[PDB]
Amino acid sequence: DCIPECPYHKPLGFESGEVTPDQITCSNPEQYVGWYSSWTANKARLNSQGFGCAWLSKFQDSSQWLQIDLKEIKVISGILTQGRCDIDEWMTKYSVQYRTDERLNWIYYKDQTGNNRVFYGNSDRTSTVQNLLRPPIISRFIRLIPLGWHVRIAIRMELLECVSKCA
Amino acid sequence: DCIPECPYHKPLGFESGEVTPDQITCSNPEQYVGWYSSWTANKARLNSQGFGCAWLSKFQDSSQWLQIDLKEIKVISGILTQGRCDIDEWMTKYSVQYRTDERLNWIYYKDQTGNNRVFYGNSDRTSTVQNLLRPPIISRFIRLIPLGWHVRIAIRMELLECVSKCA
Amino acid sequence: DCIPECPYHKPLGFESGEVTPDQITCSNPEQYVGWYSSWTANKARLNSQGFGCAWLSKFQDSSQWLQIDLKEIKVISGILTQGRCDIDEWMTKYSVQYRTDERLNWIYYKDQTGNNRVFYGNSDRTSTVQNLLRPPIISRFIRLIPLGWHVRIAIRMELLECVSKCA
Amino acid sequence: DCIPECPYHKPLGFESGEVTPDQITCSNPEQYVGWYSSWTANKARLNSQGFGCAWLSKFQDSSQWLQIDLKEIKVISGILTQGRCDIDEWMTKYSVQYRTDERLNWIYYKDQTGNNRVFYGNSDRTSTVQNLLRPPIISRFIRLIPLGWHVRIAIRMELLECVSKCA
Amino acid sequence: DCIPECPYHKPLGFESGEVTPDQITCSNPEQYVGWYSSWTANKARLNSQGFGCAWLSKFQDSSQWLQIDLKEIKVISGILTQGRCDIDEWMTKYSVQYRTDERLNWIYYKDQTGNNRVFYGNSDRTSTVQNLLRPPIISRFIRLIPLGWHVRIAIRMELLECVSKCA
Amino acid sequence: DCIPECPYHKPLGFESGEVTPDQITCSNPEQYVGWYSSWTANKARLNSQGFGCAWLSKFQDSSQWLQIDLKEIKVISGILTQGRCDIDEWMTKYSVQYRTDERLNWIYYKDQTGNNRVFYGNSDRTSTVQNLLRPPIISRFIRLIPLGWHVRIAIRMELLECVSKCA
Amino acid sequence: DCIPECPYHKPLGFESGEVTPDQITCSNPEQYVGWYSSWTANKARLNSQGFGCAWLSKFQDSSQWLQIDLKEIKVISGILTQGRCDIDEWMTKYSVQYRTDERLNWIYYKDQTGNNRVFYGNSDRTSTVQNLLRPPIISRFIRLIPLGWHVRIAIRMELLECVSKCA
Amino acid sequence: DCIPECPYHKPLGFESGEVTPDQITCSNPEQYVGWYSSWTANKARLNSQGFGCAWLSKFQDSSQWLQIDLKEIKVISGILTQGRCDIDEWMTKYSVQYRTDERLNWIYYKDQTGNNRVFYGNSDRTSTVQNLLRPPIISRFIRLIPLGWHVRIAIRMELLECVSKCA
Repeated sequence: DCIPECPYHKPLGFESGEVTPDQITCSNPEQYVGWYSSWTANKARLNSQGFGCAWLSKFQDSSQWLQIDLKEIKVISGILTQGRCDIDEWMTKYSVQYRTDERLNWIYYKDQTGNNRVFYGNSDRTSTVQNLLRPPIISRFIRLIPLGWHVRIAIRMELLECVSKCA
Repeated sequence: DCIPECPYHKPLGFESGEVTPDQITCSNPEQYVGWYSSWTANKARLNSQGFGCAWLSKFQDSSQWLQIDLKEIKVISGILTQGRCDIDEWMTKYSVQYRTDERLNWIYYKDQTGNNRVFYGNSDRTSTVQNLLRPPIISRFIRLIPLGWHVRIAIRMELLECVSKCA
Repeated sequence: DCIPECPYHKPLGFESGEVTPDQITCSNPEQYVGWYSSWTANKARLNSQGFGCAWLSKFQDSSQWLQIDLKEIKVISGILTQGRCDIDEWMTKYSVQYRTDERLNWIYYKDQTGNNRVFYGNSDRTSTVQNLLRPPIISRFIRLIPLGWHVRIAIRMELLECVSKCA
Repeated sequence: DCIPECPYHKPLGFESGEVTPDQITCSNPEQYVGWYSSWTANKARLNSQGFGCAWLSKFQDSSQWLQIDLKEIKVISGILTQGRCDIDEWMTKYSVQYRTDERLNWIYYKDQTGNNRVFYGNSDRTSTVQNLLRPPIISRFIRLIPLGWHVRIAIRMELLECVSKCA
Repeated sequence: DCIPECPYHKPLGFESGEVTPDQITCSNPEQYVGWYSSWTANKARLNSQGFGCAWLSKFQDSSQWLQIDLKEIKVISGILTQGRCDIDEWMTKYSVQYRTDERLNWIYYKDQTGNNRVFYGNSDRTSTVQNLLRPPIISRFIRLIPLGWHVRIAIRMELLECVSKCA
Repeated sequence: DCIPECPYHKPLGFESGEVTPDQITCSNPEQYVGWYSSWTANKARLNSQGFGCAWLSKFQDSSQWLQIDLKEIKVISGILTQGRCDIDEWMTKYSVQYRTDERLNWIYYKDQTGNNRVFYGNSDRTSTVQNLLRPPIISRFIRLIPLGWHVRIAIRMELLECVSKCA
Repeated sequence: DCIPECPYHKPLGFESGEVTPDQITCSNPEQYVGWYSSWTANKARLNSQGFGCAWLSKFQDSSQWLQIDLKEIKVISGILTQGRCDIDEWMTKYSVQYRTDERLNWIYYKDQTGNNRVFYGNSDRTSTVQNLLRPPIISRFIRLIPLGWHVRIAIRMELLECVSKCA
Repeated sequence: DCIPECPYHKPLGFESGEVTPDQITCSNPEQYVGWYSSWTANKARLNSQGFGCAWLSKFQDSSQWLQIDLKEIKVISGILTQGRCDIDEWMTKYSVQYRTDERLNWIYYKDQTGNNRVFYGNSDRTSTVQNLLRPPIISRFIRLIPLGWHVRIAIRMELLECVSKCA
């Protein structure tokens, strides 16, 4: 008929681990300037912990990000972000970018007249902030840029989609 | 069409004893550290009594739990917990975990922004607390962890589902 | 479609005498400890009188009851109780139990969080108390236990069901 | 679909005389103890007069009645009662009984919790009291017992049913 | 579907003269005791005048009437009455009787509990009083009895029915 | 389905001149007593002017009229009347009569209890008064009688009908 | 189904120039008494300017007009009028006439009881006045007569229709 | 069925770069009077920057514009305008023109009685102003004329359409 709201969100699976580690791409491909390559992508997942929480970033001047390569255009309804657990990290902002097809260039998340919006980070560590995105995000390659940093950035995340599903 | 609310709950059968004793799995597989192996799983069922109420746990530091192995992904609408009858036990909290397929790892019950919730235990023994779970729980293997303890934990339980059924 | 409320109740037939006397089972199978075997089951029926009202019970410490063996799982919408006519008997309480299939064990009537309810008896003799049961009772073998006693228990009863029927 | 209310009542025909005289049965089969056998059944019909109104009853201690033998289970929606015209007769009460099939025994009219009701008679003679019966009466053999008497009982009556009919 | 209200009334035709004169039957078959046989039935029709208005009646002690023989069971929705034009005649009352089939006996118009009603006549001559009858009158032979008289009775009339008709 | 109200009126055509002059019949067939035979029927049409407005009438004591012979039973929803233009003429009243089939006799316009109504004429000349007739007039031969006169009567008119039409 | 309101208006095309110049007919066929034949019909179109705005009229005593010959009966929903641009011209009134078929005679725009209406002209030059016509105008040949003049009349116009169209 | 509002807007793609550079036509075909031919059309796109923002215009007296040649009649629901980034530029107004078919002449955007509207420019540079156009613009060749200038005009833009799309 037409997309609804929704009524319920479908987590993709970062806690369940439906997503493969190969689809969590970290900025700094050298991984020695904006990462230590430890903590791994598997730690950078919602409620994943016990040996490191999040991904790390050695240098970061809001030109570091975390990408989710879905390799299929999917409809994303929200972005869950959770703090680390090593030491405290204060609220940041997010720039939501997405690209479909893995072609052309990237475009920005829009929300009303003004046509953009940044979402709040994690105020105090080891807690999840639920940033639901009202319009449906048609994305194949997602880029979540954390803007601002308390020392460095280190988030854990899971995406919410929507499957009707109905029973 | 789509899952409703519901309008009526369907007990699985712990009082009726539809569930086999083989599907009530207790933590501590040694059963001599977090159990005495007496009281049995049949006693640990809603309104089952006359020779022991609940399951016992010798040691427990909120790392003991009771699991319901359904061996079929079912839709759970509530968790009934009832106190023991030997001696008093005060309110505890619950962590609701579930896993489908008997694969991957376990995930947590979510309820709104903040994405978690713990449910209240039994305030005074030999009484049932009705903890209905608003969203439908898609689970094959259920883990109910009791958090906190008045000496030890010992609950009796039955699950509520939903069958339409209609007449 | 789905069960309604109802809009009208269908008496099974205890006054009409649709029920056979063979389906009214009295506690105390010895019938010389919790009965005199006079008054008979036919007297223990709604508005049946003229030679004894109700069934009698010599001893009773709330472990005497009256069962209706339907021998078919039926949907019961209410329990009518009427006092005796020999001498006065004051209000009692009822425990409503039912079992389907004539298998497993018995289960209790539930009504909201707390999951049980007892119904009021007959305040003053020779008068009918209409205890309607809001959810539909799926029962094959009904056990109505009278709790409390003014000397002894002695009730007359008829069940209400629901047939749509429509014209 | 289902019985309605109604919207209009259908008189059976006592004024029209659709009913045969053979279907108006009077109590006292001797007809010399609770009747004089004059006034006849044809006089005991709504608005029938000119040579005697109603049926008479010599003795009556509320164990005299008038029955309508329909010889077909019909749906009765009301009972019209009209006073006599010989001499005044004051309000009485009615007990409404009915039996279907011409088998088993008789059952009582029910109206709410308490499960019975008596209807008002004719306050002052030669006037009709419209006692509509809210639930549909499934009856084959109707017994209207007049309770109380100003000297004796003597009513004229017609039944109301319901045919949709629609045009 | 079912008879409506209506929304519009259909005059039978007394003004149009659809009705034959042979269907307007006057009381007093001698026509020399309760009529002069002049004024004729054609004058006794709504808005018929110029040589006598109405039908006359020499003697009348409310046992004179005017009948409409439809010779087909029709659904009558109202009775129009109009005064004469010779000399004044004051308000009377009407008893509405009808009979179907031209068999059995006659029955009375009913309106609510009390089961009867009389309608108002013409207050001052040469004016029409619209007496609509709320329930549909199933009649083949209509008898309109005028009760009371200012010297004598003399009305002009037309019946209203209902044809949907719809366009 | 059924006639509506309407929502829009359809002029027959007196201004357009759809009506033939042969269908506008004037009273006084001698045309030398209640007419001068000049002004012609073509002048007696809504907004027809330039050489005489309306039809004239030499003598008239409210027994002169203008008829529209439709020669087909049509549904008339209103009567437009417009004043003349030679000299002033004050408000009159109208009696609306109609006859179908060109058989039987004529009948009167009815509007509520009282069953008649007269419509207002033209207060001041050369202006149109819109007299809409709420119920649908089933007419083949229309007679509009002007009652009262300021010297004489002289109206111009057009009829309104209703065609759904819908687009 | 039936004509709507509308929801959107469809300009015919005078600005777009869908209308051919051959369909804009000016009064004064001599074109030397009520026109100079310069300004041309192409200038007399909504927002047409740059070398003369409107059509001119040398003499005009409200017996000059502009006609739109559609040569197809179309449904007109509004009349747009725009002022000239040479020198100021003050508000005028309009008489809206139309004729279908190019047969019979012309008829007037009606709006409620009183059956006519004139529309406002352009208060100050070079500005458009939107005169929407509530009922649908069934016209083949449109005549817009400007009544009153500030020196002379000179309007620019475009018609609004309605096409559903829907997407 | 019919065009909706919408519920969501579909950007054509100037940020995504769906539009080819060949469809962004700039006024001044000499490109040395009202342009420097640097900044290019690719810079004159919503959120395109890093080496020049917008298109430039050397001379401009509100007779310079930017056109979008769609080469297909499309339904445009809004015009996004964004400021430059070199130096500040203050709010301007817009004239929205469009032409379909690439034939006839151009027509103006209308909004209510008065039939035109200009939209607000960018108050302060490097910010987007969302000018949604309430009626659907049927256009093949779009001309956005900026009226007024703070030194010169230089806007970046993207169009919004509407695809239902529905999921």
